Amino acid sequence: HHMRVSFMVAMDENRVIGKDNNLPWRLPSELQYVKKTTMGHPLIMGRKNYEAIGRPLPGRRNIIVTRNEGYHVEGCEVAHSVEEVFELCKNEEEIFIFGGAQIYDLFLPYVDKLYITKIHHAFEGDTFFPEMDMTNWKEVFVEKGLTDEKNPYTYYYHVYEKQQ
Ligand SMILES: NC(=O)c1ccc[n+]([C@@H]2O[C@H](COP(=O)([O-])OP(=O)(O)OC[C@H]3O[C@@H](n4cnc5c(N)ncnc54)[C@H](OP(=O)(O)O)[C@@H]3O)[C@@H](O)[C@H]2O)c1
Ligand SMILES: CCc1nc(N)nc(N)c1C#CCc1cc(-c2ccncc2)ccc1OC
Repeated sequence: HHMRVSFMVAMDENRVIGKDNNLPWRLPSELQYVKKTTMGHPLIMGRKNYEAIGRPLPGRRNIIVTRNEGYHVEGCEVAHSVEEVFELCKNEEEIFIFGGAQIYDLFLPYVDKLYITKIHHAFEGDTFFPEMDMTNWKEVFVEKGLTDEKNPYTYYYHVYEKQQ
């Protein structure tokens, strides 16, 4: 495979990413960072994640991953395996694995770059971001997120790159 495989994820201090098929927090500023970074690049989404989003995201190829061979959504592409995704994206520069947990597990052996926002709070949750061995990964970007009236937690943007 030729395209760069980037994970895009926000998690808490215990790796929680979801509660009851939704996001446990509201951070409009973190969401804006996500738009800025992913704009014009394909988003790879697990079926559940996609249905929780509820609509195609503009200016990006939306690719939904499902085992269901009769699944169709207007304005979205459908893939049924890692390889089908790699076929659909064979000419792309960078794709974003956009969640949730099952889809992160799926593409974990292949990930080249990690865009991870870390939120400094312990949420109640049921869905978790998988453990990663960071040997041969270097942090290439870190920045404190905007904490204000509308964004009520402390969080940092991190970006890691796999080496070689
Ligand atoms: N905080 C964040 O950064 C973030 C990001 C994304 C999602 N989330 C949250 O995480 C939760 C969703 O994560 P999740 O793991 O429950 O769901 P998910 O990974 O988004 O979707 C699960 C679905 O993916 C499909 N799938 C899984 N493995 C597959 C495979 N090997 N081949 C083909 N299709 C496969 C299946 O679809 P079918 O049933 O249709 O066969 C499965 O039902 C939600 O709460 C969401 O809001 C958080
Ligand atoms: C915004 C947290 C988030 N942060 C990071 N760093 N990565 C992620 N993968 C997600 C996520 C997610 C899942 C998710 C995304 C959007 C969304 C809407 C419009 N443009 C972009 C995204 C809406 C609802 C939603 O859950 C119902």
